Amino acid sequence: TADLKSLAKRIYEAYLKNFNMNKVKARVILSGNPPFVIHDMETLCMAEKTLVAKLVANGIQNKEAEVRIFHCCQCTSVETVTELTEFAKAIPGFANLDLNDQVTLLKYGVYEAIFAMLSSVMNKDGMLVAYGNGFITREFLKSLRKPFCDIMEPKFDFAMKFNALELDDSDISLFVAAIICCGDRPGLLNVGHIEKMQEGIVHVLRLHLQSNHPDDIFLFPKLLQKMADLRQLVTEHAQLVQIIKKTESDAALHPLLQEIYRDMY
Amino acid sequence: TADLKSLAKRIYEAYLKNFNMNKVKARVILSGNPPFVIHDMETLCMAEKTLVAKLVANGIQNKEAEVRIFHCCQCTSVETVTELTEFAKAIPGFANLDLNDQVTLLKYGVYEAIFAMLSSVMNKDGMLVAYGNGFITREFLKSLRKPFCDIMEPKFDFAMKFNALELDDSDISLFVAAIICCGDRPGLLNVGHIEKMQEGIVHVLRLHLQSNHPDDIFLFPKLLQKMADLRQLVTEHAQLVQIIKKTESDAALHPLLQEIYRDMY
Ligand SMILES: CC[C@@H](Cc1ccc(OC)c(C(=O)NCc2ccc(Oc3ccc(F)cc3)c(F)c2)c1)C(=O)O
Ligand SMILES: CC[C@@H](Cc1ccc(OC)c(C(=O)NCc2ccc(Oc3ccc(F)cc3)c(F)c2)c1)C(=O)O
Repeated sequence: TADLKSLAKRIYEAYLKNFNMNKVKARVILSGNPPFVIHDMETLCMAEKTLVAKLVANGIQNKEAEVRIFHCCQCTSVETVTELTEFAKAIPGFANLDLNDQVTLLKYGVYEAIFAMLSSVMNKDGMLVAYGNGFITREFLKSLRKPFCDIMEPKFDFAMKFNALELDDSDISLFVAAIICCGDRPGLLNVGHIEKMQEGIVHVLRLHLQSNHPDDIFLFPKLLQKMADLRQLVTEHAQLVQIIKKTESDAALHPLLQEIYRDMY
Repeated sequence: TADLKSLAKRIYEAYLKNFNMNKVKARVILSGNPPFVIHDMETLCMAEKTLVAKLVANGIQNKEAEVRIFHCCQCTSVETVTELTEFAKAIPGFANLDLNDQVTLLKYGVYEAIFAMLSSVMNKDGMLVAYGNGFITREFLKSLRKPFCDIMEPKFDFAMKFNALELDDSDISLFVAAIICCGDRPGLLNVGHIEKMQEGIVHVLRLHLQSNHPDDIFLFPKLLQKMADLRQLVTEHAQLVQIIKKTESDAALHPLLQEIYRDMY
């Protein structure tokens, strides 16, 4: 249908406009300001001086390397939450929802969306960082002392299977919209209206996948399962973040992320 | 032993990573995107339009319902063969085997592994389908016209007895590894090395069952018998598939499955 084809394009266009990184751009960079490779402590410190020089300009008062990385990961998340919040406006009916419901949907959806979209900048060897200007290796992230190493690898595990689906940005934009419009989030005021909004996006996603991936007759239920997988990934992530908060006094939580996690799971 | 305890954990972790469905996840779903129930032709057609819409988008050129189900079963098998192939890498010595021997082990092992793992998504009333998003009833599958109904019920019969053993994913991962590392498959090049690889996994499986199931002193020989039962189940399955291929011109065999069955039994 023309209105459904146009809805899929409106959401794709809103995705290309609001996210600084997309999968086409990421794949160009990942093929080879070429990305500076962070693969050990020496190169982490070099990258810091060029790409986040403010963070390491304190001398002996700088934080432990694992804590600096954790801070930079949170800063990345904060930026993606801002992009996700503006993206959400192109989802039909989202801006027509109660202001409090918009908050609840974004609260439970953003980290599912973050980990889905992280896959676009990940390969089996590492991931893009710092607006495409660095590449940090998966082995280096695994090498961080506990518990900071444990933040990283489950996200690569998710991403490698997600990337094997060979989605493109036109698919992922609709998937991220579908994540944001979940009617079963806790605390929603107008569940009925959200379910109808969800049904419309999921309807467009199913038709789009049929059209864009005729080779994979199971792709739509595969992506439904990935949404469930992402919910569990986020629950587990929040638990690990809580461990870091209680046992690592130097790893301050950004206040915006603090409020996202507050009363989440 | 720490190296044997770690081997059992390495195989369990490889199982949790490589299979989209596991028994914990399946049991959560089976307790009640909740699964759409396929219990008759009306609901089969509804599920098709939502979960495999490409297959029924041909109008009067669609296949008979039994043939569409057969195709969707083959597609499920093809996906599980892919997961099984990547799982096999965590079995110690498997990646060190001759490339041709890896092929032979997977050739004779995958359907034994498929039917063992199908049990995790089966109960006495039906089974999960389509990445956890559908539940098709055992009575509906029995209702299919011959010979397609005869594909289904022997697998439920096997599964109900297998499930009564109350294995968990830590057991099943080792059992599936033991299935893949059978040294008596036809055509093997380095039988001696495979037998030693088998002995190591079977050794770990025996110790694991002692530790995880202290209430069942016969559990290890019970599972040895289930491996033999699965071999016979596969021989019988291949015979029925051959009948369908010869007598049902609309039931095309997927080429990957065609090669698995080629010169099997
Ligand atoms: C705190 C956890 C998050 C969720 C989370 C979980 C996993 C992740 O990746 C697997 C990521 C993430 O953003 N990875 C990209 C990234 C990696 C390292 C970085 O560190 C540097 C440091 C110096 C440099 F010069 C360049 C990069 C960085 F800045 C971004 C985020 C949250 O709870 O919000
Ligand atoms: C061809 C035989 C196989 C071996 C075999 C034998 C027995 C089985 O189950 C007892 C299964 C199997 O996979 N059962 C799950 C399943 C069931 C129905 C499905 O049909 C639909 C249709 C429409 C839907 F919307 C959802 C599901 C489906 F997709 C998957 C497989 C092969 O020789 O490879």
